[PDB]
Amino acid sequence: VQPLATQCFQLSNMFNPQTEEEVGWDTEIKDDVIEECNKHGGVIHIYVDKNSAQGNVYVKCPSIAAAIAAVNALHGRWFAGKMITAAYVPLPTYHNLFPDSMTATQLLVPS
Repeated sequence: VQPLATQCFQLSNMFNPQTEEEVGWDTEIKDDVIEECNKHGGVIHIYVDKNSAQGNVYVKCPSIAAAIAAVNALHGRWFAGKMITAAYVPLPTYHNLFPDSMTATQLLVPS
């Protein structure tokens, strides 16, 4: 079936490294996704994989409810004719990839 929601997710189609042209684009994505999450349930870890051919961004939220809200805000937007899609990532998989996220529990809410 479709996998169950978790605290962690992967967005796809957020960018295309071959066509991005603005200096600082990957940080702009990071900061934008933080701002969007802070209109919903917040965020505790984020990584923009700027090398990814699939336009992947990785996010960990403080709860499953917060992740659902972020996923529902971001998926279904369209960039260059491709849809932003989300896949939930199992916690052990996410933590293997981003070990700094394992102990993070406070929200990224810019001062």
